[PDB]
Amino acid sequence: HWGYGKHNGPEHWHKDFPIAKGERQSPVDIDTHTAKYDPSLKPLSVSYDQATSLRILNNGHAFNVEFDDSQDKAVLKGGPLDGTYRLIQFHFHWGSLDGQGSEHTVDKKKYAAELHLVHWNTKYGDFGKAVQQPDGLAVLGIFLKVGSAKPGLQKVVDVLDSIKTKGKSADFTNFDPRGLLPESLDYWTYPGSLTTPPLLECVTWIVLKEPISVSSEQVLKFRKLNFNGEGEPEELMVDNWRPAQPLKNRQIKASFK
Ligand SMILES: CC(C)(C)OC(=O)NCCCCOc1ccc(S(N)(=O)=O)cc1
Ligand SMILES: [Zn+2]
Repeated sequence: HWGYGKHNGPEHWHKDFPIAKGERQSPVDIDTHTAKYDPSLKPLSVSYDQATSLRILNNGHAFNVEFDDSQDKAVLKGGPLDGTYRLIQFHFHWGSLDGQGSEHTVDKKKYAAELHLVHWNTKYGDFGKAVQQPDGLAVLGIFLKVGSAKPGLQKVVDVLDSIKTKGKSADFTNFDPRGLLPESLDYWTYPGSLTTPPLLECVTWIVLKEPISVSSEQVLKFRKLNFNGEGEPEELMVDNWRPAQPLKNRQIKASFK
């Protein structure tokens, strides 16, 4: 099955998921000089004060922190979005080295990791329905660079030892995702896709301009996770990112001058 290795990685995904060569695939390179300021954009509304985290899971491709999305508890609105998008999970992509790891790039620069907060459009009832719609998801993307530690990330880092291998999960309640946000909500936005199979073209991407900084110790603990299940040969979970895809007939819009 699909992965990030030499024999099942991004270059192979099109064989099972032909949409991999589609017209609105993600991630992309964000060329800052060609992104256009769009005064018609509204401010982002991030309302996470009643977020209810449930669990953290190693799914063999990344680790997901899952939320109760059966009510409007943590929602994204405004910006390019019409309607209300509910937070369902967040996860990261990261590298084996500090100079790679992000999926989006900025003027071809790669960051050490990238955070994806995944939301679905409540007009579609559930996540499974939403991924089948062109405007079904909104993913908030946040770059990570290595520098000072991110205090709000440490509770995630501390539990990773309990979910080392594929299939392992742990209780993870009362986590506040607001502690993962940068100061500024300035963003770029464009229409795209899931960056993993099934690569569905259902995502409005909102990528924040300002990265958060994490410590080398924090990202080193990401790199100790395993792709494999317990009792299988150990393969470190690193470089779980898809490279930039052709922009084709798309324009990136910026919320800022
Ligand atoms: C039957 C099946 C599984 C083919 O249909 C599904 O319902 N697809 C479910 C979608 C699961 C993928 O979840 C994500 C993958 C990647 C991202 S990312 N890296 O773009 O933010 C988000 C969700
Ligand atoms: Zn992702």
